[PDB]
Amino acid sequence: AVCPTGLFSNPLCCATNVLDLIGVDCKTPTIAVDTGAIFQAHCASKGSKPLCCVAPVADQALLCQKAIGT
Ligand SMILES: [Mn+2]
Repeated sequence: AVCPTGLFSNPLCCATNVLDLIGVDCKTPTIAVDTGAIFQAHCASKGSKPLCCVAPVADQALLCQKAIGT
């Protein structure tokens, strides 16, 4: 379990999670991301939070939800 299906379907590594609703400074993973633990570790290696966002590309600010169990 990486991201849910539907709206919040794209794993990104974002510098900040604002309001539990917005990812700021969002990077694409540079690896395939197979599990929650890999997602978490990969984003932490980039100083970032694993968020599940509405689009799959790098961006300034996106609507996102935290990855599960974070
Ligand atoms: Mn920025």
